[PDB]
Amino acid sequence: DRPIEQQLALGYIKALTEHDYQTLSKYYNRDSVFYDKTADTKYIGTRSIIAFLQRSHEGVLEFDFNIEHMFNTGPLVVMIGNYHLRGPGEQFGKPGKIIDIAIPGVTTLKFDPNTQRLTEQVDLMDYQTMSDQLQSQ
Amino acid sequence: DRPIEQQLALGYIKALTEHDYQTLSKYYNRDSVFYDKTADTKYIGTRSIIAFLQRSHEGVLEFDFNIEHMFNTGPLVVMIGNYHLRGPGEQFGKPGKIIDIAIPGVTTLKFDPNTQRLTEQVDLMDYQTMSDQLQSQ
Repeated sequence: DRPIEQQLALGYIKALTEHDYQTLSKYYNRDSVFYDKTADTKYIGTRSIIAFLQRSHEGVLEFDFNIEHMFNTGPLVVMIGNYHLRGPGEQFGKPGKIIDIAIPGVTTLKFDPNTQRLTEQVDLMDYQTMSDQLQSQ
Repeated sequence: DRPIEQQLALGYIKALTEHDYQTLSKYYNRDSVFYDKTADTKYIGTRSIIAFLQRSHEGVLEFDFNIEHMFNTGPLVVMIGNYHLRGPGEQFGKPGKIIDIAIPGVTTLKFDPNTQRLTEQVDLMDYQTMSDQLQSQ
């Protein structure tokens, strides 16, 4: 019973968190922007975004976006929750360990309503909470 | 023991929600931006923003932002929560009545580290939930 724009957003998040790049790539064109505003990083276009997710998530054991609430205005979809990640810790400063983190965050997705491709994803992530958790591991 | 940027964010939200325009105007200058991304509305500068808030909140009986979680990376503060408003319903399509709503929203505030003034506020408000609440009013 969720609006179509919300079903689009869940499909996108399912592919991302399942590390399914064949499905995920269907949502991207050359002009898609993946922007983490909190980290001031941007990845642009199918090839660069996919390549970044491959490097980031290689070997990850668990990755989910636990959604507390979502809503939309037209093709802008807003999702509030937390990301949990479990995996080898090299890339988080913790070699030889499996890290486990639960990061509060807000993600927006804006789709082009005529192509159903992503125009912009914006992440706002609570990196201090991540740092605090990693210091104890 | 919150960082200074989160303290600024709380002072600003305190002034905004109390309708204390003298206190609130201390955060603004010629270039400050208020953007409601979910409403496609933008107001720039002290004069325009205060004029907009004064119009908007005229005769409002109760107003608050019940913050569930807040975090920041440097000058950018993210606040997740719920906006409660009780007041005249003309702007909300309920003329001659008092409406009472509780709206999930995410607000970001970016402050200038040199001056402590607001550079940009961005709102993401769940307007469909508002509309569903107004059905019974």
